[PDB]
Amino acid sequence: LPSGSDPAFSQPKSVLDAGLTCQGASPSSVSKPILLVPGTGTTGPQSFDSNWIPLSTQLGYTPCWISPPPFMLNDTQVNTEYMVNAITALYAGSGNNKLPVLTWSQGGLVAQWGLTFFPSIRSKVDRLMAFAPDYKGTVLAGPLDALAVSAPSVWQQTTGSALTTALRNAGGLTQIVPTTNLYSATDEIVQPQVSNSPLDSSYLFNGKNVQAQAVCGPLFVIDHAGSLTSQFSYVVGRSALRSTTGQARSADYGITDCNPLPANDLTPEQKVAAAALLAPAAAAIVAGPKQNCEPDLMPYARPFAVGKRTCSGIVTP
Ligand SMILES: *[C@@H]1O[C@H](CO)[C@@H](O[C@@H]2O[C@H](CO)[C@@H](O)[C@H](O)[C@H]2NC(C)=O)[C@H](O)[C@H]1NC(C)=O
Repeated sequence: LPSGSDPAFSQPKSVLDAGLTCQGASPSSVSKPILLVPGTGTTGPQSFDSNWIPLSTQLGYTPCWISPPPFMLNDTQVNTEYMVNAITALYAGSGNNKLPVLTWSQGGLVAQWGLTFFPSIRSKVDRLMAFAPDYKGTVLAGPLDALAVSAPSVWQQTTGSALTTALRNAGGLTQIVPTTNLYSATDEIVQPQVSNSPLDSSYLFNGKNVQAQAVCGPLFVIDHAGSLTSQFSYVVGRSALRSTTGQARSADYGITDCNPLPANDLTPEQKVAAAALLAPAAAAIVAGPKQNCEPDLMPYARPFAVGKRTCSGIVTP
């Protein structure tokens, strides 16, 4: 892992702070915060209003989130600036207490990029609860890239990308704080996820890696959104948030929690919104920025992806 100083942010802290909020509180004075990091094509409320905002509130936290603009489609490295700044602010605002981070899709890649390249935060994050995290990117983005219709972060979330290379070469595929990864083989957005093994995009070494089919059997189906929103996902998430080890515990869930429907506690309307979650995010993707090349790596990450190709050409030391 990188050690040393946090890199400077490319955005002003005023801009970063404007991307962060807490439900019914300022980040500078907040009790039991949990930072939520949203998925590609969404803001915090869009990823989470149907699920972990009311679920995490009902578990006794104050939900905070970031909404890097536009809709998590811009440079993943910039999205991570929002996250790192948030952890610094919320640690201070909760009395210098460590806080959990809970994520969906890109949000987990963001958290892990943060922990990897901004060391100051490793001591401020309690645990990471990642749903369908794409630490290795996804193979599904490749063809879009080839047509130059991919957003900046979609390029970066491509299997083989300069960004995913850099993460793994800096040690980022090993958990850095106690981490639980809940994911599914039957994910239509993030693949590969089928091995129940280190090959899977959601796997971190020494993490609590929970492929839902490994617990629920090979005919259990939750998709990319259901990975976040299901009753089985809630049980695992709850376990991870409550656990004195910082990871979910096999003792806390079993066969009888293998309900693929949205989390029981959610309102009828939240359940309808949860089941429809992928539709607005795909629409935001389609409407957002698009380019013909992967955004450059920021100087701090270039030594870790020598030889990959970005907008300015081939990455050098
Ligand atoms: C998405 O990212 C692009 C590229 O970084 C941003 O476009 C730049 O924005 C800065 C700061 O506002 C401008 O000074 C540059 O001239 C822009 N460069 C471009 C278009 O190549 C864009 O602002 C970002 N989008 C959002 C919504 O924040």
